[PDB]
Amino acid sequence: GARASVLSGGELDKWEKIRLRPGGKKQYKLKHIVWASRELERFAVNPGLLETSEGCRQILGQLQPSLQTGSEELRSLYNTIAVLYCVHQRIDVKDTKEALDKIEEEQN
Amino acid sequence: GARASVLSGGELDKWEKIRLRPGGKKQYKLKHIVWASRELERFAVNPGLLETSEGCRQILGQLQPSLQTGSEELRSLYNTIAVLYCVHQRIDVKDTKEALDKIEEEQN
Amino acid sequence: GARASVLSGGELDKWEKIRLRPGGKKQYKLKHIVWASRELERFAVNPGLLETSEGCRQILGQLQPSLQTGSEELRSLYNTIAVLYCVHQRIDVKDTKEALDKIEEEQN
Ligand SMILES: *C(=O)CCCCCCCCCCCCC
Ligand SMILES: *C(=O)CCCCCCCCCCCCC
Ligand SMILES: *C(=O)CCCCCCCCCCCCC
Repeated sequence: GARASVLSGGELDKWEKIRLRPGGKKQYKLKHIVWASRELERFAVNPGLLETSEGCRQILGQLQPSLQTGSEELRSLYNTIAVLYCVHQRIDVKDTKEALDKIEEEQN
Repeated sequence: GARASVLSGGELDKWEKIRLRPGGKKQYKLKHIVWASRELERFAVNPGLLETSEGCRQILGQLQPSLQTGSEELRSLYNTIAVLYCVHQRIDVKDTKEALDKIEEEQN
Repeated sequence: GARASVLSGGELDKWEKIRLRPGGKKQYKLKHIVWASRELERFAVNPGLLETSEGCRQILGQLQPSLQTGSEELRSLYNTIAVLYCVHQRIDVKDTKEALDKIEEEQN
């Protein structure tokens, strides 16, 4: 029955097709979700917000003022959650860069 | 002479009568103060502010914007300091829930 | 060729003449820069901003709202970056206190 959570065309299937770099080989994996989860706890943010569009949207709001001075860890976290937001919104992005384009396009 | 800091009806005596849950058995102990202290240091906040009404009020102000997305650790910290604020204000709350009621009632 | 980075009258030479306390003996050393660097990473702030006037200015902006409730670690970090800002600006401060005077004087 496990196969119900890994349906073709579903969120996890989509996640694992998205490329890290706009013109790159490597793709998002389960370990990127696990890592994003740990990071939010270190930042005293509820990791359960990763599960929904609205939760990802609120996280991205919390993190946005910190982006400009933020370390690489912080920018990577923001980029990862932007991709998760697109997956939950069923927006068909091919890479991290398109996810960022969509998010800042939405904020307009 | 130690008994001067644990006077009947004093702050520590009151602290240790307050219940964690509105309808629960367990009560606040010294270890909850110790834990709140460690947490504020992790957040780069002066733990000495726990000693006064005004310091607890300023901490609660710093933490309030983080509550909505905050982890359980963060909410627990806020709840604990809300109870400490009530003790320092000599407001006779019976549990964490009444402390929260009083704090947000005061902010009106 | 290493001597090109430790020119007399240059930034590192100036740094290591500045006194920690307004009327004190001890002076800023390399370990204070190393420590400030680690601290910014713990705060998810890009340590590379320590390298420029503008980066130090942005860090000080990020940290300023946290100063009033901040722990000693936080105040020490702010004080150290204020001195670095003065060195990068070629402002000839003799101690931490003069650096703080200059920074808040500039913000007027
Ligand atoms: C419900 O749909 C049952 C179908 C059979 C599920 C098989 C999945 C087994 C996965 C093995 C563990 C993976 C270890 C890498
Ligand atoms: C001043 O008021 C002196 C009165 C005697 C103080 C007795 C307190 C002793 C506490 C023992 C340590 C507690 C260990 C759990
Ligand atoms: C370029 O200017 C070459 C001049 C010679 C450089 C000598 C510096 C050596 C430093 C020794 C390491 C310091 C260990 C405490």
